[PDB]
Amino acid sequence: SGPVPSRARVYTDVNTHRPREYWDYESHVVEWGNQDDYQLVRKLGRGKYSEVFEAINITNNEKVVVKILKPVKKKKIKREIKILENLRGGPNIITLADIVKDPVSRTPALVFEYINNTDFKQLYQTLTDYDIRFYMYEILKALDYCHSMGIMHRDVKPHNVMIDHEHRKLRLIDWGLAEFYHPGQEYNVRVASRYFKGPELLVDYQMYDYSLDMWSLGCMLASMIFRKEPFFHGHDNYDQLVRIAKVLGTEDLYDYIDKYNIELDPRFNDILGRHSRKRWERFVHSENQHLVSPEALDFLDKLLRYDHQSRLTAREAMEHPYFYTVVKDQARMG
Ligand SMILES: O=C1C=C2C[C@]3(O)COc4c(ccc(O)c4O)C3=C2C=C1O
Repeated sequence: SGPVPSRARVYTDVNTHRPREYWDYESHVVEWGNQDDYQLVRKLGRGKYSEVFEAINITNNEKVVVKILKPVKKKKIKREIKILENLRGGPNIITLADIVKDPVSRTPALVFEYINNTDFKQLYQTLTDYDIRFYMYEILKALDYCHSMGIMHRDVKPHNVMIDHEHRKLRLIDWGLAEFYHPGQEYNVRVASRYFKGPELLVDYQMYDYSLDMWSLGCMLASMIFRKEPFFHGHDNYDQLVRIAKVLGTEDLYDYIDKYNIELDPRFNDILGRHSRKRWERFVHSENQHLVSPEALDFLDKLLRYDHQSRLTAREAMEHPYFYTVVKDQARMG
């Protein structure tokens, strides 16, 4: 008599009907390319799981980005490699070009296509209402594609979405947390960045699905249209859900815990307390006004739902009136 089980309401059995070895990444064997083809040019960022460089393929003077892994389980590395290969060539998915063994750390190093990114903390520089619809739609293209391939990204955030604004070119990146969906499976809830974790993770409900990425996406949407990143800013995981409740209200949240019989921490209820649902209008002011419309508001609201099963799918999201114009001028005769 623990929690109520859940299944994705779309793309449920996509993996069930793939041959093994589509999803059996443990089985996967890496074919290594040549390390000496690539020359590290400058460091871009350091993380706990990798170090990231801009590099040059000396064989053709093409720019690339190399992600050198820190020492890590074969399994976690094959998982990321398998997912990048399964998704390769999909819309707005970052293209893995090659896999080499770094000759200094003897660690696998992944080589991706190069994208001239503008950093998101500066991007909002003349970033209009239409830019947000367009890039949001581009992200949805990717999410629909990877979900339909039985894959959850589980780390959607501004930083994992690269944009070359000049060319209106976007890629979804960093698939090191991504996982294959199997109906009934109980996943690890230590995924995603704090600001973008869905209620299901915050309340330790492990049998989640693709739906998680849609919450993280609403978070991104909210921060962009309201000019406040991150939108939900808690000091820890507990407070994170307290931040969501203050906006979405505690009524809807306890309805969610009832429905799935989730059972909350002793006085998790303490810090949650009691909160009115807010009108999305209370986050509108004169410097975000122009990014905001009833369509943006309605769309947003159908993303940030406590109940994962009741959130829009990426496909459904694409069909929203918010994107009508974006769809119109992506219809090209060629
Ligand atoms: O496939 C990719 C591709 C990139 C390119 C790139 O976006 C460049 O710059 C980065 C970064 C990751 C962390 C970081 O701190 C940073 O600066 C990158 C990636 C991660 C991936 O999985």
